[PDB]
Amino acid sequence: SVIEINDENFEEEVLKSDKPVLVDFWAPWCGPCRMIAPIIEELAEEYEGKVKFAKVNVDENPETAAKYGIMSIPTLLLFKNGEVVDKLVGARPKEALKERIEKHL
Repeated sequence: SVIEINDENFEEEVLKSDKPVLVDFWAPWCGPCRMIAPIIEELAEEYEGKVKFAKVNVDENPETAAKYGIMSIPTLLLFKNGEVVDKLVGARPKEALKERIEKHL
């Protein structure tokens, strides 16, 4: 399943994760975020146990946004071993995200 994370637990849950983490930076007012949400849901089921999926609401988490220069949403950062290993700005199809995830497995 998808997890909601925030300024407080980001380090432990994302940077210290023992598997790849896809982090979806979103906000309630962003239409396209709502468009990719069911996609993020589909992927989390397909990759249960292999990849971790997280959401950060940028309206409540300025520090985490700033720390990665998030200025537009949606933005999807893929992390592995504490490092950002891919970055997608803008809504994208399931297949576009699957491809980037697959590259890092």
